[PDB]
Amino acid sequence: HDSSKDSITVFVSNLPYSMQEPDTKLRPLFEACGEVVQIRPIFSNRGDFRGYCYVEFKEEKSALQALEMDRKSVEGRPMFVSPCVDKSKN
Repeated sequence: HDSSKDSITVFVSNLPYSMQEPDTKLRPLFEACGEVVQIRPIFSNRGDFRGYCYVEFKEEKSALQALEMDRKSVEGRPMFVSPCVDKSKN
């Protein structure tokens, strides 16, 4: 595992499939909170999309505000956002 990317990675789930390109649809949301280096959408699916994607930020600070985006209502459906690494001590 890459610890270097752990502090700048946030996996998202529970997203609608109606969106053709998750890389550009999420951009206005994630970019608006912090710069994104690149998005790696799931394309290995042999049938239907998995509805999940990963986003990497050039700075750790972006990850921090990204947490606040969790539970945000999008298209009438809440978006599940969770940090790569859990924080045992606050």
